[PDB]
Amino acid sequence: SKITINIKDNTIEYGHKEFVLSNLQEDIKNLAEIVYQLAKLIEKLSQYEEEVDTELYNLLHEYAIYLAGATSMFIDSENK
Amino acid sequence: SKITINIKDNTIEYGHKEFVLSNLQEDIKNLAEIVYQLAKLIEKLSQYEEEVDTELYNLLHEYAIYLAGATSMFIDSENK
Amino acid sequence: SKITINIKDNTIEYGHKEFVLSNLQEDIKNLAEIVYQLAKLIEKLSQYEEEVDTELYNLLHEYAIYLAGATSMFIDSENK
Amino acid sequence: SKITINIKDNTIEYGHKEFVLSNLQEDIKNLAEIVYQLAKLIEKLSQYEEEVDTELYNLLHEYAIYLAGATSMFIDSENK
Amino acid sequence: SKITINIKDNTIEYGHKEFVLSNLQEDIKNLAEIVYQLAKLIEKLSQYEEEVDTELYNLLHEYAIYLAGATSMFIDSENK
Amino acid sequence: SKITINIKDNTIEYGHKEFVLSNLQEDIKNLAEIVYQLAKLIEKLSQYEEEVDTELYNLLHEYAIYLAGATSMFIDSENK
Amino acid sequence: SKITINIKDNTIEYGHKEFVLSNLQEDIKNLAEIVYQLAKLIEKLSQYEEEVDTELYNLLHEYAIYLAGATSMFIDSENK
Amino acid sequence: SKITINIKDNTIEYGHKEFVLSNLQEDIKNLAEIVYQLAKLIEKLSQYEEEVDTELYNLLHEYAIYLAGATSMFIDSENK
Repeated sequence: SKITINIKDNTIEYGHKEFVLSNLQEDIKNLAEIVYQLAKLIEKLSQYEEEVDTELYNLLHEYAIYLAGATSMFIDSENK
Repeated sequence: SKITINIKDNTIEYGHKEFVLSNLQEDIKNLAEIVYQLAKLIEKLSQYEEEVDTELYNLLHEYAIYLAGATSMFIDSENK
Repeated sequence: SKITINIKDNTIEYGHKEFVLSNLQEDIKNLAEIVYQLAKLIEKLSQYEEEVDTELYNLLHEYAIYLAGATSMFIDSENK
Repeated sequence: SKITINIKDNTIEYGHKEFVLSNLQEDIKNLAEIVYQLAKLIEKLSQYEEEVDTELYNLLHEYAIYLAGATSMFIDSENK
Repeated sequence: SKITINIKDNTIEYGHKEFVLSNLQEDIKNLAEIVYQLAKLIEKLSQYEEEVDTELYNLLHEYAIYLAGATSMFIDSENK
Repeated sequence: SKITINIKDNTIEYGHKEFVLSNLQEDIKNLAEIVYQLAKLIEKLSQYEEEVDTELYNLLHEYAIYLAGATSMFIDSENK
Repeated sequence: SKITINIKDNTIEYGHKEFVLSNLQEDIKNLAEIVYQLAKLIEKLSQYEEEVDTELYNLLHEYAIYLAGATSMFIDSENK
Repeated sequence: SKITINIKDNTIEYGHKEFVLSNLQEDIKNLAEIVYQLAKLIEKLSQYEEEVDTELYNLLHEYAIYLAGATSMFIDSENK
């Protein structure tokens, strides 16, 4: 199986959405915080919800993709 | 530009490495923690290092990719 | 306007759902943490999303309702 | 039993008191933290006190009620 | 003005109450935690309550007295 | 046994030292933080030090006394 | 100026004292926390004390030396 | 075995690098936090990696050396 992340200039294209990066180092920081917050919320909710939101795991995947793309863009920038 | 993450059974293939998943929900939790820890270390080091390690951003990218793959695998599993 | 929370024994009834409490002291701490985490996640997502998913606002309110019901049970029990 | 929370504009009316919200995003975080802290304080005092002061249980419930009302205002506002 | 803390064996006598110490080093730890929790709650509540509970400041004083007595008892024990 | 804390105007006199209060509410906050920090340091050091510093327990006692005095002064002030 | 740290097997020798490590991964975390806590305590005491006790500065340096020695042992071991 | 740390004024000389301190109180706190974060990151990566990158162990030791030097400067200064 494949997962494909498309990158055009400063924009990530994935899952019928565009995600624009404006300040890469700060964006990377914020994206890492968001994925952590999502994972930790999922963990806490798992005590009560017999099935934790597909919504939260959808967001976690989406933001993980953005983090993966943003970090790639940064490394590309540094190598140039 | 494209980023491609290859998945075969429980293994993510990327950047000449294999990353094997063993318990998706636990691995997702651990991976989220790792990317957060990397990002926060990068932030703290930026106060003293004029160039923060390429090593740290390389690791952050790698683990972001694994998180993006693991979360995709989980969603696929739940839909099946 | 008016919000009504129904309590049958150790169960809260609200918004098409039923929520059972089993350890009030622990449940109150856990529910407060969940509400805090949801609120903070919405805040962080709002940096990037014009519209944060309605499901997150719904969860936030739901868990705050359970918390209000739990604290009611806690004081009634203490006075007994 | 039934708990009733009255909301007039940005004010919550409950238990002989009125509570005015002014920044929902911030107030929700702050109120959740207060509820958590009250619950934890009661827990810790219970190590030494046969009876923890009723005022603490009352405050706990009061602030949880304000939080439930605040989150209601938050979602209504978001849907608007 | 004077504040007088009476100590008899393992018991603190103050404010018409007796407070018994059973495990001094652990009690000191727990008492320090309680005074901190009280102070921090008072601080958080001060954002909303134009006058924060006399109750909370009463408890803070009481537990500060117990901490002061417990620490004295420990130092006395060590010197013997 | 007795412990006596002497208070003259804004000054606590104890153990051949004077401790001057400047802003009661702020000083109470700071003093609570200090006793907490001392207690938690003592706890962490206990893993490596067979006898944790008498110095640290001396400081903890001293600052507990100042907290007990400051809180008393605040209550007296509020009653006047 | 020169600082010398002597290491005999798993023991650090410095400033009239010997310090024995037993679990480098845990000891490094614990020592870093102790150093941070000492530094923060000195900071807080310096609000009220013209001179903070020399013992606290000594403990701070001592534990930082043990941490430097422990991290040396950690990398030597890893390379082996 | 012997570790040697050279200090010229406010500069630490070690392992082909120079490190300049500017605010000892803040630098000590920040360096302790960096050391703790590196140690915890190594711990977490060791869940998944047979060999954690040597660079992380090197950074950990480096920052611990700077922290040991910084604390030496702090007490020398205090005694002066």
